Amino acid sequence: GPLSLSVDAFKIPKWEFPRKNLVLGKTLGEGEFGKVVKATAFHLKGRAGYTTVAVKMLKENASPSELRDLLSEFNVLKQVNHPHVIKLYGACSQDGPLLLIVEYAKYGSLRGFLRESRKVRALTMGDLISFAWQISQGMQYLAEMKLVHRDLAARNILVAEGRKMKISDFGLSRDVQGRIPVKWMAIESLFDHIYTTQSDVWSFGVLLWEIVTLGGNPYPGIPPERLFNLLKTGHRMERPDNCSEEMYRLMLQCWKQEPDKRPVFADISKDLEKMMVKR
Amino acid sequence: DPKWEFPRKNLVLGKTLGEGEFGKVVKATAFHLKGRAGYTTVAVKMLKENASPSELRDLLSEFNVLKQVNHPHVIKLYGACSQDGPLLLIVEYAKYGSLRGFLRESRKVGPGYLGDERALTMGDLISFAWQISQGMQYLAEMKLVHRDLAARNILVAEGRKMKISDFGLSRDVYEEDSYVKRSQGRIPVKWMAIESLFDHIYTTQSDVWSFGVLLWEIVTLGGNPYPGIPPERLFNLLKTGHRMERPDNCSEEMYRLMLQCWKQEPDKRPVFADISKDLEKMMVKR
Ligand SMILES: COc1ccc(CN2[C@@H]3C[C@H]2CN(c2ccc(-c4cc(OCC(C)(C)O)cn5ncc(C#N)c45)cn2)C3)cn1
Ligand SMILES: COc1ccc(CN2[C@@H]3C[C@H]2CN(c2ccc(-c4cc(OCC(C)(C)O)cn5ncc(C#N)c45)cn2)C3)cn1
Repeated sequence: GPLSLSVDAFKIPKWEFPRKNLVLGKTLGEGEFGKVVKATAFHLKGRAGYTTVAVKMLKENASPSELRDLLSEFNVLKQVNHPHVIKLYGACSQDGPLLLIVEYAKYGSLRGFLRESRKVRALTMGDLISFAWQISQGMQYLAEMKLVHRDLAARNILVAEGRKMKISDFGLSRDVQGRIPVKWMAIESLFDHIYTTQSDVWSFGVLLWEIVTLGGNPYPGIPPERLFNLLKTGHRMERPDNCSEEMYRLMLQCWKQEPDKRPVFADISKDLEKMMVKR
Repeated sequence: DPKWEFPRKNLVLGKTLGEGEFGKVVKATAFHLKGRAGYTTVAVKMLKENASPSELRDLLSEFNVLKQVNHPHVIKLYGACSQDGPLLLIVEYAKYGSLRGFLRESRKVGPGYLGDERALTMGDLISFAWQISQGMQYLAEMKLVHRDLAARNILVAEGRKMKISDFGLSRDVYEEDSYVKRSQGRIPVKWMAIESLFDHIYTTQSDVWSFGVLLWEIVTLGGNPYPGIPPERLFNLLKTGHRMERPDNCSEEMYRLMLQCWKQEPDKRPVFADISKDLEKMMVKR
């Protein structure tokens, strides 16, 4: 099928890394399907000595969809290059299991970074606006490349050195049933199965809510089965504590029913630029 | 449904029996359940807060299948709470847990594999296989492919009664006697049949392949199939004609049943009625 062709094509030069040069270390995170380990890579892309990386792999009970996701993530990350998108270095496909070598982000996920942090780790409202803007800049680039991310959330933003935001998890991203958690999906994605750049805008609004709440769980105490009816009727998440009126108006605009009425990623970046400079 | 809807006030949730990224099972108790007096100990299948549509569809699909099916070797649905709250499915509590966990316990726990309830013989392992094949024969007659047939999804109830469970991925096959999926499957690669992997075809004969893998797990005492081989390499191995080697606690007759289950051409595989007949003959000769 489609996957057996891809697996054969992937197993078989720019992106192929020698397996002898890679030394895997501790586990950075894990599920039943797959895991990420910290590693070191000798002579990676013409670098001197050892380069610290993260290595994405599958576990022994991996399904076809999980194997397709990893190859899909490889295929997208070849085509993209931006300071706020995760850098693919390459992949081991000739020696053992299929590994993807990506950049190491020292502070981990944005969800974990914010949950570790406290009220205004010292983070200010300017720092939270800065994190939002960096993700909006990365999403502006991806939208220009005709690439819907689909799973845009705080767990999938990585926090690199100098607190530089990195969009990651391109397994479910597509060019232009679903496996995105219901609380981050747009209304047209839920009802009509439509995924556009404007459905990423809705998901960015949820990511903005996570950033302002310091890694809070969206729609708290509401199961995802009930969310079909609530979003249909016009209910949204209320304004959280330590959130401005301008910031909440950006969230409510992201969560409009009609996708045309939502702001584009160029508009979001401009709003956050205006928020920063006025402070 | 009047038959299957249960009052939420009568259900009292307890400790977590198992969990994944998508969903969870908790031990619970149900007051006045299906005309019983007082509290009946049960298991409650539910979703986690980060659940997708496919995971929500799978739970409803499992619920819809368990309404229609009734067998001594299939997990009993008692009911569901589905109105004004999270979707809960009330199933029977199986005291010994999954068959994978039970058999892996019988390595460390005594008296263990010999050759009362923890003391396992080769006859008892043949008995577990037969009960699952009897249940799969019934599901095959109902035009129902299980798809995720594995030792983790067989539950071990009181009196060591085998119960097939995890019907999230199971699909109907009345018309054409096959389920075809355009996109990629969510069944682990090491339990999938060759035509399921390459061609996306799921029939009763693809469950037979998966039963052959379950037979390998049972005889190895909860072993991991294709040990030290990643699932990416399994495309090439199964295509060339490689299969799992004969494990140490396995007869020649029992291994011939596994090799027949793993034939390339699905028509050449045995049906679940034939598998039950082989296990009946193995039992009586021992
Ligand atoms: C399809 O293949 C897959 C799919 C999912 C997975 C792993 N999954 C579970 C949920 C998803 C994503 N997972 C991780 C694990 C580690 C990290 C991670 C964590 C991390 O942590 C730094 C620390 C330890 C907090 O200081 C640094 N870096 N650098 C790059 C990555 C990547 N990728 C990381 C991010 N996500 C955990 C693996 N392969
Ligand atoms: C679609 O929604 C879903 C899908 C899957 C899941 C749960 N998944 C993860 C993998 C799959 C199956 N899971 C479990 C968890 C607990 C048990 C279980 C475990 C169990 O163990 C008793 C013990 C701990 C050995 O004493 C007893 N019972 N009784 C009924 C069930 C059920 N169901 C159990 C079986 N499968 C864990 C939840 N929602």
